[PDB]
Amino acid sequence: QFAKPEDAVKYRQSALTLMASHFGRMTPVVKGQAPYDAAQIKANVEVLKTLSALPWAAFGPGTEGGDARPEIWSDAASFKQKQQAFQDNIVKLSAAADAGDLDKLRAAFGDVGASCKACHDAYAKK
Amino acid sequence: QFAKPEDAVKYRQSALTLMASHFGRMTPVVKGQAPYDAAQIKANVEVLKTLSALPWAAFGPGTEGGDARPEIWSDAASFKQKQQAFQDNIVKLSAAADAGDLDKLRAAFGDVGASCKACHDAYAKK
Ligand code: HEC
Ligand code: HEC
Repeated sequence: QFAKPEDAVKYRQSALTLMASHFGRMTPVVKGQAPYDAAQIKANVEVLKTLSALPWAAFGPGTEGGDARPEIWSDAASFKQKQQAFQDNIVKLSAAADAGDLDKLRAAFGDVGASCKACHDAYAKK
Repeated sequence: QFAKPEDAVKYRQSALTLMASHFGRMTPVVKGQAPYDAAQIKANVEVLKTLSALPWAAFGPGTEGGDARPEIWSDAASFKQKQQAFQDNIVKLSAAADAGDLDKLRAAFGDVGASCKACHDAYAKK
């Protein structure tokens, strides 16, 4: 869907910005600093689910640019493992949200965050 | 979810960028320049549905900035009519996609596009 590599870069950066907001806005809730409304969180995690599937198709070959490290492309398999594993942590977060299980939500939220950082430390430029 | 108005601006711009890509990538399909795969289009319009609900909550009072015209805030009701009407055009597009009805998809796509432009001509800076 991208006319030039720059369009893929802009798309993925925008998608990642939106995940970050839908993930990070729950921090006060998981810390207990803001109240826990199970329905609110269920709905927000559904949005996050949708968004978390979107970036990867915008790292399609030849789309070097942005702050993407080149290693995304020279080992397609390891990067794919990374994103698929991240998405499966999102599945655990969805399960916790759908169950209205706060304890499970806290644990899943931490594991998701660790997954974000694991990818950045291998694949995003400093 | 925004610490400063700039964060709302960045969110909405990113959300709008993603809609634009999920909307515009269907142009070749509705023109017949690319093939019509009903399942592909159904799935893409579901993504567009999700995305098309997101920008509006990031124009929450005091978030002047970006290329948003000030009139978004001085008449909350007219802007709301605009976004809600846009979202209902998205509903028609979803119905057409879910039905696998190409003719309906073409018509709905044009009406969605007109709705985007109607909002821009009142509420986005040139
Ligand atoms: C690899 C499998 C990743 C996972 C999982 C997550 N992110 Fe990431 N992110 C990744 C790359 C390669 C990049 C650079 C993209 C580019 O081309 O520049 C990024 C970038 C971001 C950004 C900045 C986006 C921008 O505006 O430029 C943010 C805010 C971000 N990532 C957030 C984020 C969060 C919160 C994640 C887990 C919920 C997450 N990312 C996962 C690679 C990967
Ligand atoms: C009002 C109800 C709108 C409707 C419907 C659509 N858009 Fe729009 N758009 C609107 C505003 C007020 C702005 C400015 C936002 C800001 O603070 O700068 C925009 C902007 C965009 C952009 C640019 C985003 C960026 O990267 O800065 C794009 C690509 C865009 N809009 C696309 C777009 C499409 C394709 C729409 C219909 C499918 C659509 N918008 C509807 C207001 C409104």
